[PDB]
Amino acid sequence: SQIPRLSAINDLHKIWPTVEEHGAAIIESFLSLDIVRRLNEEVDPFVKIEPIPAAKTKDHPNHVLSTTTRLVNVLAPISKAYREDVLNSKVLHRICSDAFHVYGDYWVLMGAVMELAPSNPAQPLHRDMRFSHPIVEYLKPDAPATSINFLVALSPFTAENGATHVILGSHKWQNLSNVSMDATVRALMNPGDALLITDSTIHCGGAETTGTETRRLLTITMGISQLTPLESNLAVPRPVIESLTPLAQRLLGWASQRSAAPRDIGLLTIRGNSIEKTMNLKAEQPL
Ligand SMILES: CN1C(=O)c2ccccc2NC(=O)/C1=C/c1ccccc1
Ligand SMILES: O=C(O)CCC(=O)C(=O)O
Ligand SMILES: [Fe+3]
Repeated sequence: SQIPRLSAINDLHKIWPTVEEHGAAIIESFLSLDIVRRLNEEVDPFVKIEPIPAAKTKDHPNHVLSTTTRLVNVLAPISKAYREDVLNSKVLHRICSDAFHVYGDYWVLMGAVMELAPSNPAQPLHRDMRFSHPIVEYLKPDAPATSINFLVALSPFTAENGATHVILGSHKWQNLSNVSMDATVRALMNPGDALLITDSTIHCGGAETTGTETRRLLTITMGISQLTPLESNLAVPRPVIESLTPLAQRLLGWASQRSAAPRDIGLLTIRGNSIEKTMNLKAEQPL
């Protein structure tokens, strides 16, 4: 039983329902090849200078990722394609508003480029959010997903070069005795395709077996605005923030947020007014 594949254009309304049911779906042509190209060029040098996840020079080292993984987050200051095209993706927003309507506004918990070196080993099978948001494990098993992860291929995903594994239906598993690589299927994808999973979908990066290919992806974890992002945009220069759309500003934590409660009193407000209203934050101003 393989991962369902859907078109970004023609099957839009079916995407969230497909993930909510099966725990994963592949969105064909999520990002155009041109956006993929520009993102790659813009992040290239930052990927090259990134040290190992647990570098001794970091004061929040990542001890979980392999030493042959490079992860670069806080992409807005680095990439125009990211902060303009990706952050305003119509497809992304429709899926997120489908997924998160019961809770309220959503934002970016982390947008990162990950590059895996040749012969990168497979990751252990896992659920996301367990090294940053312990609170998630205390949710009732049937609580609607509070975050989802778009894993966008920035280069080809093949079985040979370590394409992600997923276990279909595992977002609903409580008993984990059946977890094994034997239960997985692969996310074979062209650049610009995206694998969409929830925070409960059991998955792992695959083993790079060619010894020569360098696989790269854009992981966009989208989550309800009630949960704190893994990454901060507080240090992004104001001129960059004010070049964004109001929607993109909100996604980066440069706006107040709303819950879905009928008489919502809001998140990140200031004496009854919004961040953007208080700071007189401009939008859509070219650099
Ligand atoms: C540690 N880890 C991340 O760093 C990570 C990376 C990219 C996107 C999301 C993300 N959130 C995690 O929970 C995560 C899981 C994980 C577990 C086991 C093995 C390797 C990763
Ligand atoms: O390498 C992959 O394809 C998946 C990466 C992943 O799941 C993670 O780092 O959390
Ligand atoms: Fe993961």
